[PDB]
Amino acid sequence: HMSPLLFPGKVTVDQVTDRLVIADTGHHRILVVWKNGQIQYSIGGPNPGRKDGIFSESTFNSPQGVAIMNNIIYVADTENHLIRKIDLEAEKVSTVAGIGIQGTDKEGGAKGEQQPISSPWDVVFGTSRGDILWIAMAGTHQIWALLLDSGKLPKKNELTKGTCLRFAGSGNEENRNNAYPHKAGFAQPSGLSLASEDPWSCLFVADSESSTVRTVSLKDGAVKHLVGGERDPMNLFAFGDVDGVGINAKLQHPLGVTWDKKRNLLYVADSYNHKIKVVDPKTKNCTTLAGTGDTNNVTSSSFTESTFNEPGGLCIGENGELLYVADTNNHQIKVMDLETKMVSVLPIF
Repeated sequence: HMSPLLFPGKVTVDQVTDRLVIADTGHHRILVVWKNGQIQYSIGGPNPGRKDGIFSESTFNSPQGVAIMNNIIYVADTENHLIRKIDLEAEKVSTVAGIGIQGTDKEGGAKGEQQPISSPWDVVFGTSRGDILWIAMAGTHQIWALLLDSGKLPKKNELTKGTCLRFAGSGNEENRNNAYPHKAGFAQPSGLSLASEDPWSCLFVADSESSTVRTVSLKDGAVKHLVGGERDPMNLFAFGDVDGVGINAKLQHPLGVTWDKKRNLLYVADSYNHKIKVVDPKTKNCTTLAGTGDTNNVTSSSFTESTFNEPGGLCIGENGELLYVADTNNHQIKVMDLETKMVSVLPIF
């Protein structure tokens, strides 16, 4: 109980300042820290709530996904079933989607606080300038979008700012890929990462209950298998810990993905296996990058001898030099140096 963090589920990196944003999930607060670990903002706490307003009165409820661009942070405020907006310039928290209770709507289409949502778990910025917030909607097994400005989703017509709706996923809890996004099926999708550039042009999805990684095309929304699971779209009992190509790889409840555009590699928080995996989206090869699989925590080690404990999220740093891991059940951000192949613990001060 001595770490300043408690079960931190997610971490992201600000691309223009190199700051980190940490969802300190168990303390119901969001941290903004400089890359050396010095805290700049602590927003929320100590108890769960859904209060908006100035920073000192704002509260969250077991938040997960965090995304930052241009001094605005969006929060998958999971247990409130809300998307929240932290405006660092104005030092105000606001609510931009959800009604504060768990929705069952598998389609969406309403604006903002008129639209019920269900256990949002991860968020990333996209571009139809950062005018889309993509949402891993774990509660209804779907990928959703919030329009931050008016714009068009892939193959759709323009929708007004604030529209919040399903993009991919039927709503059935399945491991189902499809040429048409509404006919695909996900199973507790919990991690997203954007690869907007050719030849990828996709969102990568950590599909936790199917133990797979999928791609969702930003050209036409086609949902495709990348690694893990089995062919049967109803089989959610297809987990394990196996390095291999495509369908031969086995994951266990992966909660996070992050795209490394420098190396054209995808890193995966393979949470229940206590490992970080690396996927080459070309060869579809999934191999172990770091983690022995045991949960005896060591604070300094090589990649191969490092340990994690259900890491809930991760994010590549600027220019792909460092990989930050929300090492959830160790209450730490682990810093993986991709040049020295060493793992350390981010100090928080």
